[PDB]
Amino acid sequence: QLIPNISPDSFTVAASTGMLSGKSHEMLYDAETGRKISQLDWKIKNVAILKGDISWDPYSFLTLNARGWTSLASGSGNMDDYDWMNENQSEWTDHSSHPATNVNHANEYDLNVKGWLLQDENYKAGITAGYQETRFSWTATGGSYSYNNGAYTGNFPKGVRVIGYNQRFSMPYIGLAGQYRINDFELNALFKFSDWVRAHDNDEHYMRDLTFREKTSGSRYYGTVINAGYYVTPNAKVFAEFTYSKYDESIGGDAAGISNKNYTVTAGLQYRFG
Repeated sequence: QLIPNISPDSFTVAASTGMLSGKSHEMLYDAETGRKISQLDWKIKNVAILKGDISWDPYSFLTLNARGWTSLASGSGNMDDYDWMNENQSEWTDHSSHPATNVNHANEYDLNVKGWLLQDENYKAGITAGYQETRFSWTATGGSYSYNNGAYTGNFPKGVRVIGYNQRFSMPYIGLAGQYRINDFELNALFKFSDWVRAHDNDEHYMRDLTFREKTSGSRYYGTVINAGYYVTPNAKVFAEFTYSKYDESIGGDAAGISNKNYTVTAGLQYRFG
């Protein structure tokens, strides 16, 4: 006991468990006018996740880090599907609702380096660069629909898959990293940024016998990771961690939009091996 034991050339392993929530958008625009034609909102309500982190400090100023998380199994979601079929009307004309939407899986990994530019007894600050990929998959089942401004309504067959959807975001990124420590308490914060996001999606409209594929390049991402922990021993830190990620926006170029926001909240244990 005392303060944390941090030796040269040491490494850490951490695992945490908790929840993922968020919302993705799947967009179709009229490439000619920029007008939005379709928008599907895909919610992630509660998905249980397991998250891991391994870090190695080969030098006092350099950290190498591999981290990731995965859904433990499918989780709960929701999907709402809007179309603006009337160019002479601002409100959408069609809305389908699918409360019975499953989040089949979600995962992420992030490989990065941190270079510490400022270091003292209680504070650390540096820059980070890395590569990250995140994937989400949903299946919307059953549900109801209102078409033509509510003139026509009805239900999809209960439990039958209607639309399958998956997204993938891949990017190199850069960022800033900070740490504050007093006694046995430690706070880490990271801010991440990219203007180089590559996004892909696949959509299966099972009842229409249609499949869509969209891709966009050069979009923006912002993310943060905040971790607050307590060293119960000099080598073992129990912690809670919050992350937030925003990915800004057959189908290409000006017709496509693919976006996501998500957050995670987890708790776990980090151990440092001298």
